[PDB]
Amino acid sequence: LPEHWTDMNHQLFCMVQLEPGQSEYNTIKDKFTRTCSSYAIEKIERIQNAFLWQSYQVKKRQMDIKNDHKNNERLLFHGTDADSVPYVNQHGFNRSCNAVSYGKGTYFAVDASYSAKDTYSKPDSNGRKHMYVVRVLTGVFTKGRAGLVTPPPKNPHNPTDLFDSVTNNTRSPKLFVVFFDNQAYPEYLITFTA
Amino acid sequence: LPEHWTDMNHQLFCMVQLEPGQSEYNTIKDKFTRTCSSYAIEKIERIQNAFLWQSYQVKKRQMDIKNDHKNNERLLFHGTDADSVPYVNQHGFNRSCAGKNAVSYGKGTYFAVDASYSAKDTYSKPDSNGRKHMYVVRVLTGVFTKGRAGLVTPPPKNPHNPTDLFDSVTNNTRSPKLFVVFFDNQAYPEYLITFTA
Ligand SMILES: O=c1[nH]c2sccc2c2cc(OCc3ccccc3)ccc12
Repeated sequence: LPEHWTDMNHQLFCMVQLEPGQSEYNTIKDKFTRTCSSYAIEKIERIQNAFLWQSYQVKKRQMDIKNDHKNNERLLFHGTDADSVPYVNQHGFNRSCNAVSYGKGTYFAVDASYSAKDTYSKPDSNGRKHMYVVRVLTGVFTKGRAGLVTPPPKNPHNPTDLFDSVTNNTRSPKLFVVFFDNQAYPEYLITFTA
Repeated sequence: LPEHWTDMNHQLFCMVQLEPGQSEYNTIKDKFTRTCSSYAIEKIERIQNAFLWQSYQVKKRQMDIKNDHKNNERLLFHGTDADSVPYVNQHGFNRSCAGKNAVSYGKGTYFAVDASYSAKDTYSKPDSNGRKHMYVVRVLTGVFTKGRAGLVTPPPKNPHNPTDLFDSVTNNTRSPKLFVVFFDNQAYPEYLITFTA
């Protein structure tokens, strides 16, 4: 379990509210304010989910072997409604749970501004919006299309050797879709208002 | 990786043909023939998939920690069409690819207690050469309840704690004959049985 996690008194799940003005809070706030400087941040929480982390780190080590090194990880955004936050904190992102034009997977945005749309980060009865900062194993990617249930093969002659993720645009991606459970770790939860 | 496996010389995947007369072949043949005595086995292959094994064993250790000294794993059957065998061997069981079962207890991957269920042509579709295909699968059934057709995840154990889930669902808790799982890496395809009429 990572150094920068704080002690969990022998528990396997906790949400840790970050201290404003310290290096970690500042780093996550800056990633958000790059595109959402007009929004008000109420708090940022570190998600310490030992089991999700374990499963994710196994998939990362596999993808690092499969892709023969390569930086396979990106930090992306995911807006969610308040009613889904408890499920995501405990279980992560589930493709079985908006437009799915690039495939039937879980969608992650490059820009917080995209995830900040009310269609994704639905304001709750108090006006509070929720967005995750997510470690995503995007790996080697290709353009997606409607109706994919997995990424396409890297070569149709070997139909089981797949891309890791798909995107809207390979040259200048703004969203990524992953189709498997172990490929996204929700690292921080931002609670904010318009 | 398990010490019983063949040396794969740094490779991540192999199918190993078992020999009749070995305990390993004979136990699977007996488990199959208990309910499929009218069919004949062509061959039994051990599936050695390092990455699927690693991810499955992590989920088993997690369920063993979470559950109270429960036997979380059952050895179950899953009938497949020939076209799906290469994908399952490499990538396991994807709920997003699953057919609607004739009796639905949820939108997940189905596994049978009895080989006779998986041996139905609806599940183990005979290929162009009359070969039928069935996996023998380690499944993390964990703590289970009777399923229902609307489910896309297992139900909560307690309605006032919606995130604390059953591990799987079944058709009948007192006499389970099928299990449904809703997550990746909850089922490891261990053997492939090729068989004919
Ligand atoms: O942050 C997100 N949260 C959620 S919750 C349910 C969906 C999303 C989501 C979807 C996103 O792309 C969708 C799309 C598809 C085709 C063309 C343009 C856009 C992008 C981001 C999100």
